[PDB]
Amino acid sequence: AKLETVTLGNIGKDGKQTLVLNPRGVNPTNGVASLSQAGAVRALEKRVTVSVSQPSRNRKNYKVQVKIQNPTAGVTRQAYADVTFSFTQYSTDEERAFVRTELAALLASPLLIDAIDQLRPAY
Amino acid sequence: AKLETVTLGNIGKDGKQTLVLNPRGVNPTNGVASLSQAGAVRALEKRVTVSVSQPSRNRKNYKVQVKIQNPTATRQAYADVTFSFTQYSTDEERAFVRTELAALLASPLLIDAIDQLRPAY
RNA sequence: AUGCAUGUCUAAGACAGCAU
Ligand SMILES: [Zn+2]
Ligand SMILES: [Zn+2]
Ligand SMILES: [Zn+2]
Ligand SMILES: [Zn+2]
Ligand SMILES: [Zn+2]
Ligand SMILES: [Zn+2]
Repeated sequence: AKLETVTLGNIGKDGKQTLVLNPRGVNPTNGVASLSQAGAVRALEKRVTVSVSQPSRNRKNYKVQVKIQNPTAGVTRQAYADVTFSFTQYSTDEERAFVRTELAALLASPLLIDAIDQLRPAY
Repeated sequence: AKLETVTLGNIGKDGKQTLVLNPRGVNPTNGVASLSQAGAVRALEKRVTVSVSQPSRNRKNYKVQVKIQNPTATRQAYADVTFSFTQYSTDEERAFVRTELAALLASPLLIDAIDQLRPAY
């Protein structure tokens, strides 16, 4: 579909934050869609990119790439999260939706809160 | 904390499935925590792995790596997730990326991209 | 040798690439 504004609600450690991501176009060369946070200093905008690659000479499976980049103003630091999905030509949408919704749920588990928010491995 | 059973509910396209992932030990060599579904064959079970890397002399950043592997009775579906944070990152910043990602994965854009393999234009 | 917020696959592994 057409690249539109994404509004992400009840996020943050608290679940009290909203993030409005405005469309910044689809690059015709590589198909990468770009969004970035409304309302901020260009170089400090929280950013998202998404791409979907078909099988080709270069590639046996479908590959979906999701990337987040969040700047903090200074020493300027960046936080990154990068997601790659891999799905064959014979996967079903039930299978792909399972992985998508699995990961979303995983990201709210005590196991992943400790690893990410607290940087604590399980033992 | 001690590697423990993870129960993920209200998942699948329908929002009506639940996955129960059981502890399969932390690797003494590399710190990698394994979990997996119950089942009769180790190769037809849905898997998750988690790892946290500390900064060393060699690398200046923290890194959290999650892998999902879901086989079907035979093709494999994968998700690979890397988080990369500086030593001066705060927990507010890391939790923001975490929960931002989870929400992103429920948006029309990612439903289109992942479920329907349909990019935006 | 190390590193990667690069990619590819039979995926905690292999391989291609970049950087140092
Ligand atoms: Zn279907
Ligand atoms: Zn992968
Ligand atoms: Zn990497
Ligand atoms: Zn890679
Ligand atoms: Zn690997
Ligand atoms: Zn190489």
